[PDB]
Amino acid sequence: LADLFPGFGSEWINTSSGRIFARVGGDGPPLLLLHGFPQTHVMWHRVAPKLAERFKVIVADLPGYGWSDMPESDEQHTPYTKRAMAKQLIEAMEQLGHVHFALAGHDRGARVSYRLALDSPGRLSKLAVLDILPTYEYWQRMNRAYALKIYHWSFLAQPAPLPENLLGGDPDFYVKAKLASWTRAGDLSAFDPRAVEHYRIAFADPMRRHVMCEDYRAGAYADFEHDKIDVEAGNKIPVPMLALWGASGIAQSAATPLDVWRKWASDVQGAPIESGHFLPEEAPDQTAEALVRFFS
Amino acid sequence: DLADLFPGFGSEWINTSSGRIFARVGGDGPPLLLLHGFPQTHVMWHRVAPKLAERFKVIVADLPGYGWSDMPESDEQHTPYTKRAMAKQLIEAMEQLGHVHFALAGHDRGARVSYRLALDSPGRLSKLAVLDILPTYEYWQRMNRAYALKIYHWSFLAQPAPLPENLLGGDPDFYVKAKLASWTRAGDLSAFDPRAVEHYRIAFADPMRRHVMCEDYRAGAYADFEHDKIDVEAGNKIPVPMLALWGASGIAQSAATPLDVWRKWASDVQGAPIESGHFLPEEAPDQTAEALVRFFS
Repeated sequence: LADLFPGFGSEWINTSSGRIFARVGGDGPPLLLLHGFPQTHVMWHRVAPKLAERFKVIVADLPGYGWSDMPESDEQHTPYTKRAMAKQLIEAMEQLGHVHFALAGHDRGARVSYRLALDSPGRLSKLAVLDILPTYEYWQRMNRAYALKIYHWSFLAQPAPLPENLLGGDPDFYVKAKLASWTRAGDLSAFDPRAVEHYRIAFADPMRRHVMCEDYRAGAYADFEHDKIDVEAGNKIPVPMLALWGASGIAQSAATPLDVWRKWASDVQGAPIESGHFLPEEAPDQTAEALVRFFS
Repeated sequence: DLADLFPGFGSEWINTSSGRIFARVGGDGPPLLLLHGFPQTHVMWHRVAPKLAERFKVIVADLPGYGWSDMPESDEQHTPYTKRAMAKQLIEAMEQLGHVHFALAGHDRGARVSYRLALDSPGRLSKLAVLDILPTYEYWQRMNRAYALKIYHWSFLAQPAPLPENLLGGDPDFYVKAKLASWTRAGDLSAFDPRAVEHYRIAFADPMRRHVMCEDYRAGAYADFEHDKIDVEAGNKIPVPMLALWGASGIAQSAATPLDVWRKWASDVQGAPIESGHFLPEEAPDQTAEALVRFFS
């Protein structure tokens, strides 16, 4: 597997829920970058060097993903709920002396990020979320058109071992299909082949695949419930937030993203990027510039 | 080896312009066509067809593309596997037997053929029974988080090929057994005859058969939904006397009852819950058979 972060260090961070793997480079204010599905920390490899000129950049594998440890799940999918993931990454950052930090997340990692900002807003200086709406909003918009577009939200949340057994026959096909289907071009041309290999190797482990399903199970159940409480209680993210989304991404397929986030966040600014779902790889310079400007 | 679960029924290959329909045929009297759904074949009627065959000429058909029926070549609109096209093909098949006016009971996908047949060609039916469904339009119109999780396969199997085909290939025996078990009241395979399960497992083992099923669900997401919408909008109702049966823990039921739904779609509908999961003729064969004989007699 290639090293896609030349000059970045590597850290194995112990937490109460297992080790978090991260690449660390740069200097300045701490900035935690979180990937999503079906990727690993290396999806940031085109944006992180730009960010490292101005920030101390911590590029972490989510709990259970990549090279982070995989806590054993349970019937409520607890360690893979975004609430638990957020708490574990807070501990990880505390291990490095970062009790107040900026955070950008993509996809699942963006869900960890906004839940972190709802649960523990005093930990964040600023927050950026890339190509998502809150989990609640997706489920509340789950009509025929959206159920067909993000079918995997309900497929991967089926009880174990149904998705796991199906994914196990040809894992390579499914991870490449998901990467391709969500890009603007609809193929793998936007990705560094070395990055794809990272994603494919991670997906080839059945325990990693199970964790991803647990993530999606949490996404259908506990994550939705946590979000529901906040939206119905009128709880808003108080941290200044940036919402970036791909013109051809997932978030815009169910609503106008800024309008949605303004219901969730008191101080949110937003921009589309001509891109599919994978903004830091499909539009690295555009994304990096938006992030550098926002966090500066 | 596959068990004969209809002792005393003949086996017919019925030619149509779209391919052969396989059927078991037994009994004498007025014709009654029985249609199965997914992931099954005609053998799902094996516990109720003998009781029906006491009073009717019972034709137990594999749906086009399913079981031993031929598989017409699909197209980008999944036309042969739209319920409109399946209904037309089954009408042709019954015509080959001289049945232009018949009774019809369908379960699952076969019930969707059945009510589309009733909307498109109600003059062909004396009476109609649908088992544990609501119209396709109603499922998609109800689509929310709860329904999306419960009938996830409606959107999973409708994904563009080869995605569901490739995934189903990952463990087909598990998938078909998982669908059978998860939709019963018991939650396991104990309601089924093991010889019937073998029929279902073998049919599901064929990748071409699995592709057909995906074509059926693709139709269900697209053309079938559009055909239903036209009837909702036009206010077209089924005018054939109709029975809607559903499982206490089947599919069609939420806290709103399938009968209230079907009365929007049908002018003359009676209905009854059966203590059963989705697979009424196998989980609850005596109760299902009684309801059907009473209605059709």
